[PDB]
Amino acid sequence: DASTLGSFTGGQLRRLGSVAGLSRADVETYAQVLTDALGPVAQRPLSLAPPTRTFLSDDHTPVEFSLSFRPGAAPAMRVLVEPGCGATSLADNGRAGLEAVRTMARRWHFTTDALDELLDLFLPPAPQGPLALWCALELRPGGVPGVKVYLNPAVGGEERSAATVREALRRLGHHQAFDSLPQGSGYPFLALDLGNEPRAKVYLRHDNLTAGRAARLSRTDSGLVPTAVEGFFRTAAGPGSDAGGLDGRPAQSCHSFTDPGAERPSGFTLYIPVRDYVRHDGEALARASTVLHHHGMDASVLHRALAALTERRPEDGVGLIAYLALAGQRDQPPRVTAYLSSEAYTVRPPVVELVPR
Ligand SMILES: N[C@@H](Cc1c[nH]c2ccccc12)C(=O)O
Ligand SMILES: CC(C)=CCSP(=O)(O)OP(=O)(O)O
Repeated sequence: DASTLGSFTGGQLRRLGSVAGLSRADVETYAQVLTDALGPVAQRPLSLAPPTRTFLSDDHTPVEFSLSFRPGAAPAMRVLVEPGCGATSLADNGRAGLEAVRTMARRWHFTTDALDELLDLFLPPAPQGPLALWCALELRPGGVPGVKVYLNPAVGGEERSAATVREALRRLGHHQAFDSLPQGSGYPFLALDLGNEPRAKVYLRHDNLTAGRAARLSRTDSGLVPTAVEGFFRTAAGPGSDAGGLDGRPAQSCHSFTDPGAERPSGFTLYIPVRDYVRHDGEALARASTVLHHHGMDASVLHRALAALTERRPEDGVGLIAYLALAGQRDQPPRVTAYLSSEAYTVRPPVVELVPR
């Protein structure tokens, strides 16, 4: 009866899945997919120390959830997992991550050619942190997910990051796409969409980002306009804004290459780590709700999502809403995403009353 990482994150996937409008059938399928993806660490009691060598979340839970809101669309639920979590080495973590993805490929028969083209760059021997391989599953109605793989451009050291992204973009048929990207402080992730023509995603870190610099990271042909980017920045950041740049953990951007041979991105997303810029998740939830309303969408599902993940009041803690994102793509209205923490390792400490007190 003791909670495990599997039983705990499975329960969250089920409760958030129902909040998101998924059928009992699809919820069952996806809970089994998450248990399988976690591998042996699914059986780990939550009373044991976490895998402190997983970076995926602040409390080292190897699962994070997200709800993506598009105007007129059903909310889309995603889960991010590190399948190699609990491996004794980063090299073995990557090998277990790749084994998990190949098992998903055998199940749903999506193409892995694009991934195979990149493996020598991203899974070398003696890899460097902070990750080897993450997988995100879009929990699509019908039980066949969309699959995304996240890899580490800094695997050979930060100095080799730019060259690794440039070579990855070349091998995926986007030529010198690298030179299209704005200036960044680093290259935390390269991600591939895997399905039935790969969508390549380059992530940039932006230290001390300002509203003005944020507005200049994207172009017309990427789906967001400058005033929408600045408005999102100021709503999401609250205090950290208009003070010389965001002063907590950094903003990140994503640049999507979808057209074959295209050297320019079709998509742009800005991520703000709202957890570093609020008193508590009540404040994060109010700022998220403002952003959703501003882009013509209902917020009540996001309110229900927090109650599904945890018993605690939003106002009694921070970090449940980890990031907010504004996501652009050519010929689409903006998309708003809330990244939602599992907090499997963030518990109410035991009640032992001091008397006298
Ligand atoms: N927790 C890590 C990785 C991560 C998880 N979800 C994210 C969403 C956006 C950017 C990074 C992340 C970080 O803050 O860097
Ligand atoms: C950087 C990490 C780990 C997750 C954010 S990637 P994402 O959810 O924004 O990608 P999508 O464009 O929503 O498929």
